[PDB]
Parts: sequence; C-alpha cells; structure tokens
Amino acid sequence: HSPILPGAWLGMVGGGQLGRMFCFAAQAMGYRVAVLDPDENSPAGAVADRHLRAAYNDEASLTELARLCAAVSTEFENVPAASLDFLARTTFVSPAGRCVAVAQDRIAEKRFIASSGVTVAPHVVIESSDALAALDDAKLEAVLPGILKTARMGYDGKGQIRVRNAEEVREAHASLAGVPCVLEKRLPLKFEVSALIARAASGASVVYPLAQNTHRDGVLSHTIVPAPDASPTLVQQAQQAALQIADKLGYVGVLCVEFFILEDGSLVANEMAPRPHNSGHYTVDACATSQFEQQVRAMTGMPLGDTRQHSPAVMLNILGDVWFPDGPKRPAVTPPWQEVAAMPAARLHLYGKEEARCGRKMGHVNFTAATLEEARTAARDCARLLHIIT
Ligand SMILES: Nc1ncnc2c1ncn2[C@@H]1O[C@H](COP(=O)(O)O)[C@@H](O)[C@H]1O
Ligand SMILES: [Mg+2]
Repeated sequence: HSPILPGAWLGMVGGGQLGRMFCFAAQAMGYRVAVLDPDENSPAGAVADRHLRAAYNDEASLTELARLCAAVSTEFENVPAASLDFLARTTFVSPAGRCVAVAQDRIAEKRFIASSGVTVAPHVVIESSDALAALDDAKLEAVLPGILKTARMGYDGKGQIRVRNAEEVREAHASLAGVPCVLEKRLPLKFEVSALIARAASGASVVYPLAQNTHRDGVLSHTIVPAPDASPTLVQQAQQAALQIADKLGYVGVLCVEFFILEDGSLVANEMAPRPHNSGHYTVDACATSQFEQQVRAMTGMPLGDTRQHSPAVMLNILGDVWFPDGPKRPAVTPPWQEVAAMPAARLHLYGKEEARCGRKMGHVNFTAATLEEARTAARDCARLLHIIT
C-alpha cells in the first residue's frame, strides 16, 4: 500500500456527526473529503469538500465516489457490506466489507469475539421463528431473565426487549417480526468500559486508555478516561482482547470494543463498532491523535498516531431532551450555552443539527483538566446545569 498523502480525496460513507468529525481531522491535514449520504441536511455533508447525496446502494454514486477518492471509509456501522465491496473493486476500502459484516451483526460478532478467545455473555442464538419453535423452554430459561436483541443493529436500545420467561421470549420474537436475534442473559454489572484501538494494514496497532462508560436507557450518557475503577491488569486485558479481535479479523481502521465488568470482577465483551465511537470523542481534546485522525491514517496507509493522553477527561453527551426542560409537550428552550462556555474545563461540540428531538444526539461536551476529579466535578456541574441530573 503506497501511502495516500495529503491533498488526496478521501471518501466517507455516512454523514452523521462521526463523519463531520472525520472531515475536520482530514481537512486539517490537507486532505479533501467526499461524503456519501442520502440526507440533504447531513452534518458531515455540510462541512465536506463534496457531498454526494445518494442512497448507500446507488451504483452510479458508489462508482463516482470510488473514482474520485484514493481511499474510502465509513462511519455507518449498518452500511451494506455489498456497498463497501462494490467500492473496493476500484479503490481502497478500510475497514473491509467483510469486517463490517461481522461487526454489524450481533450474532456474527459474538461468535467471532468468542472465537478470538474473548468471553461473551451467556446467550442463545435464535436464527428464525422455526428455530425458536424447536427450542425447549429450558434452553431459553438458562439465559433468563435476559434481553432479546435483533441481530441487525438498532442504535440506542432499539430492537431490544426485556424478557423474564420463555413465553415472553416467544412473544418478543414475534413482536420483532421474527428476525434473527440473540437472547442474552442479563448480567450483574459493576461497571462498563470500552477499549479503543487502531490497526494498520501492516498489522501495526495503537491503543487508547480504557474508557469507563455510563449508559442511561441504553444510550451512552458519559465517558470517564482513564477508567477510575479499572486496574492496570484489567486495562491490559481489555486492550489485548480488542487487539486480538482486530488481528484475527484482519481489521484496518479504528475499532471500539465495549465490555462489562461484573460484580465478581470478570470481563465480558458485549459489542464492537467498526468505526470511531461515541466513547472515543474525548480523544479530540485529551489525546495527541484523535480517533478520527487514526481513521485517516489507517485508511491512507499512513503511520498511526501517538495515543498519548495529555489530560484526564470526561465526555458528557448532549441529547435533544436538554431543549425540553418543561417536558416534551412544551416548547423547546435553547440550552444555556453561554454558561457552559464559562466553565474553564468545557470543550463544547455541537453537530449543527437543526431540529432538537428527544433521544437525538445533538452534541457533546468534553471536560479536560489537570486531574480527573476536577474534570468529573465540572462534568457533574454541567449536567446539573443542563438538567441531565438533579
Ligand atoms: N447482557 C446484559 N446484561 C446487563 N446489561 C446489559 C446486557 N446487554 C446490554 N446491557 C445494557 O444495555 C446497554 C446497551 O446494550 P447493547 O444494545 O447490547 O449495547 C449496555 O451498555 C448495558 O448497559
Ligand atoms: Mg457491532
């Protein structure tokens, strides 16, 4: 792979906030970015050097994107692997369609992670209605109470149903229209962490510090780095697990692997994203090389960047609910950004989305400081200010 040098066109399939942040990182280094996204108002397309407004399966636009760009990546985990393989006919695609296909499917990803030697949650795979009908209640009850999750990803807790008994599993499967699913045992969680790595085509890799993530209603709420409750032994185990997965996958790009730490202290892998990740946004303001810059380097064949964390950090997600302090039925109220910017630790990132809606990620605020406790205090003060907490 002869390195793709500054000045080239780089392609981005998907135009959300992750694609927007990729644009800034690539453009700062002198690259030009073409974003393929069907939405007219895409956050990434707004800042890109070129926006191809097209469906992800549109042959003419895929051909146009691959002709223009020396390398193409994605920020969209559910992108069709066939689209990435189509692009790969004429240009370099990182990560490959084959890798994204494993990572985007909950059944395949848990099989693959287990085959890498990494523990996953006890679960039962439900390929179809016919397969579920042949399973006895006892096979289901072994993983109950549990969560029934569609294999095809639903972001933000979508496509998931709590189930307490076998009859609830069977009704839940029908409610999900019979699609392939994984039934996972609900586990006793002490805390949650994510490992963030980047891997080059050569097999070289870098690792970020472990992040400790808190979710509300299945949506990431905040991230604390370095993880305050993860020992150096656990950090190495989680980083190594993510590297072992990436190596076995032949993965080129940025990979985020989310883990549970149970009450007994064991490490359980849950999910992996074949892209930069919401829990990696802190890297923009806390680390020498951000995850978006790693995505540039990996897809261009350039050397991977130093991951050194120069400042402890906390990321706070900003959801559209922040605009509805008097409830969802009442009018929107613009959040108090002037008071956020008055916090010395606050690094404000707003995505340019026009309409605030509950559950919608509108931005995030990174808090960096000399010490983690100062950063955590500022994030909590900001959460109270924004009515994220009382
Ligand atoms: N097997 C499980 N046991 C306990 N909590 C879970 C389990 N699976 C998912 N969750 C919770 O739901 C969140 C999002 O789930 P997921 O859609 O699997 O990423 C996770 O970050 C957990 O907090
Ligand atoms: Mg995944």
